Amino acid sequence: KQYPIINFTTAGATVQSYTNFIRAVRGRLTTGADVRHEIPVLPNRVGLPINQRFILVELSNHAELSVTLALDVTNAYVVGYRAGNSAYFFHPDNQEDAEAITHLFTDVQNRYTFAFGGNYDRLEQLAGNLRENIELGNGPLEEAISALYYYSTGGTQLPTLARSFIICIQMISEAARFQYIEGEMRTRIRYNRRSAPDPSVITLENSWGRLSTAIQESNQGAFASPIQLQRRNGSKFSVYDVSILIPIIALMVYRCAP
Ligand SMILES: O=C(O)c1cc2c(s1)-c1ccc(F)cc1CC2
Repeated sequence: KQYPIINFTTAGATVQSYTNFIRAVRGRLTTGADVRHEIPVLPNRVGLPINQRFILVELSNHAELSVTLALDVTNAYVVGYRAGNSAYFFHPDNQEDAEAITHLFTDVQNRYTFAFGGNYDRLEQLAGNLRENIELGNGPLEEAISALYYYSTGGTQLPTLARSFIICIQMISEAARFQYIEGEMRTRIRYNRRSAPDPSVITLENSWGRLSTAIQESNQGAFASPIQLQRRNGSKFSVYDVSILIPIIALMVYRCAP
């Protein structure tokens, strides 16, 4: 009667508690995943029954405010959230996705669909800040949780809401998709620091869809054409094969193989 729920709190969070959380998120994302090959592939969108389509991530903080993000199991992305008696959804791209989200938070009194999508380019415009200048860490996540909650009371303006989504999406969705990004967050929690993501993180995020294609279309693990990534100092290199990415990318959006 309800989708799977994973709980996390910034209150007293540790390296261990955040590692447990991301491991549980990946576990729920991959109940229907294809795990026969080198890297897990998320369930195919087409033909996926609506009762397997979403998972819920319930966040709380030191103020004991709580919000619940809905994640699409087909791409691990945040499609909307619930705060109190209100639910808020990004603009869906097509009618089928708009129908699927009517199955979320079906008890709330107030449902709203934003005019805008939840992709980074749009959220950065709304926030007035690029990912490069938005700090990540337990502190930022705590503030993001309160901002998301108080959106429902009128206490949060849209630019701060957008910045809060950018923080949640990176620390949950992208940490679930990439062991590399989970490790970046782990280091921030470990040393109690808040800091913006370096170019290696931003380029991996921008590349997740392209990597998913390059990998699932590989022949004997070899890419058809290289894809370029960045080091933490911004220098660029190419990857040509699946194996080197096994430790880096934990989940892939389904893609067709010829
Ligand atoms: O800062 C550094 O020295 C490095 C940053 C990255 C490295 S190395 C890497 C190597 C091979 C891959 F398939 C993927 C990545 C992710 C980004």
